[PDB]
Amino acid sequence: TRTRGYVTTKDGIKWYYEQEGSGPDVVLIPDGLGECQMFDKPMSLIASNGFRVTTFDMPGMSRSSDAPPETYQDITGRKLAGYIITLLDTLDIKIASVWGCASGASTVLALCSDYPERVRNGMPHEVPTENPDILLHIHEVDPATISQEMAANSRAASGNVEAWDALGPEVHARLHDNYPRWAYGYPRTIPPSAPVKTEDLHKVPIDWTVGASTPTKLFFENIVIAAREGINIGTLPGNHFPYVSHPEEFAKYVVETSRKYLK
Amino acid sequence: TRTRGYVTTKDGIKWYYEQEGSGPDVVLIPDGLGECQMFDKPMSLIASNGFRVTTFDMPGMSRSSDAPPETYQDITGRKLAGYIITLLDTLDIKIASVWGCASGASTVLALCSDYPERVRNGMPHEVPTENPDILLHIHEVDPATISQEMAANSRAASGNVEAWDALGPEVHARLHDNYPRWAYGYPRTIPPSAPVKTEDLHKVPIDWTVGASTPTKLFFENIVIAAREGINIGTLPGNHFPYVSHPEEFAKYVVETSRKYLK
Ligand SMILES: C[C@H]1CCCC(=O)CCC/C=C/c2cc(O)cc(O)c2C(=O)O1
Ligand SMILES: C[C@H]1CCCC(=O)CCC/C=C/c2cc(O)cc(O)c2C(=O)O1
Repeated sequence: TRTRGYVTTKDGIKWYYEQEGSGPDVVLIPDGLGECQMFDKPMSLIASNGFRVTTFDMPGMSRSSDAPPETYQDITGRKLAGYIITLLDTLDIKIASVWGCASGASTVLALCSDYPERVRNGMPHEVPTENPDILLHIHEVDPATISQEMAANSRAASGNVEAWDALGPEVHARLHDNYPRWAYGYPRTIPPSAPVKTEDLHKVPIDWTVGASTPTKLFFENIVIAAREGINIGTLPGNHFPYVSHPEEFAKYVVETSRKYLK
Repeated sequence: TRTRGYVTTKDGIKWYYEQEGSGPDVVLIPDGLGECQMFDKPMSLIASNGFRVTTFDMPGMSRSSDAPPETYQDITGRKLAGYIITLLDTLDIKIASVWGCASGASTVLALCSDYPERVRNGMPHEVPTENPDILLHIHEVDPATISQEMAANSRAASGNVEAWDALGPEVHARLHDNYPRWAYGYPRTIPPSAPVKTEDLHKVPIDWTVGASTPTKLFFENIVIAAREGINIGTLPGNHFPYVSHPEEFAKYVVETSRKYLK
């Protein structure tokens, strides 16, 4: 059944994490906002397809907020993979299908490249390689301003405002606090460290996606890199948060995608 | 400086065309709506950068609506390419830099494939290779419903609704009659006919664009095929009508792209 709890790791981080189901492992890493409650409904669905699903709030974010300051500053996919790895060890997850959007997509690839042996297959979605105009000075302003701004930016990029609002008051209060921390630690340093070099993308299976309704320019490069490299590239319904806006379809893609690599 | 007129070709089409400027030929093929008045400003800008610019209302559309039934039904890029060659011959245009969006883009590629001796360089924009669900039954309904649905869809996909509205009432009155005719003859046949096979794309230079704001899924495959084929691919500001939403940027792109293939 769904287990909800904490575990503190050797690196200082008090992770909030959730688990459900049984079978082969699926890890659901959050996008930059670090809020694993976005995964709630799809988590049940994947699990019920014969999977053990793991997810967690990200370091410094939400209920994982009791963490060391460096674990949410100067963030890269590789920094994040390091922490995920040491968390997976405590949970005895040896090999996993790994999903992530945004900076969490940065993390998928970082793991695919740096810890290939722990990735059965990586599912990155919208790897930041250039930030849009709206983020260029997001780290320069005040917390309240960022929370006001980033809540509308995320809300607009929800891909389904009904479902985005429907995440609820508890979640959006947590998100209100993550927004500022996210701006100070993620936007500048995530795109330039995107592991999309040739030598990152071929050590294990990768199925790349982009949001169906995301404006082409935002992750245009994602599609060209994947095509050039012969990496499976496609879309999913919605935009930046398919697991929230289109939970069923998202959970079907994870299931379908992971399915083809099981042996 | 600008000439406007008609020419009935041996295939029975009564073409409305416009020319302006002097020098190497640039041909601007409309999108599915077939309304060459959308090219008014860009056509002025391009021509004074030292080009003879030609455009036209597409067969059966707008001021070229006096055309035989076959010329606006079961439409493919290749059929459109065939009528346009026939028209180009009668205007003594031997070789041209050619732009086109949508089914215009289809025609650009079909021109690049089957009439390579006529193309200096190809500028396709948003080649339809599949349809969004919004068009899947558009050929099945009555005209007034199509005109109501398709005006909003094109307005929504305009890239800049102010300037779309600013095309004026006379332009939109012609579009009103173009919608059903486009729906009955284009959607079903254009995508399956897309000349995007390997042998279609390496006879003349191709510079491929997709609207910066356009939902990724709409022309996602365009970016894949171009990246796979080593064909230059980029974005333009806006969506489906970059010549309407951003005249100056559009004309700069066309001018500079084509200049680079003069000799
Ligand atoms: C906060 C989240 C939703 C933010 C939604 C949003 O504003 C869309 C812009 C896309 C950029 C996302 C992004 C970019 C980065 O450089 C680093 C990131 O961690 C993210 C990212 O996680 O986006
Ligand atoms: C009418 C125009 C703008 C129509 C506005 C619009 O519906 C945007 C959707 C993109 C699809 C365009 C399209 C698809 C086809 O199969 C054939 C076409 O001729 C077009 C196309 O020309 O769309």
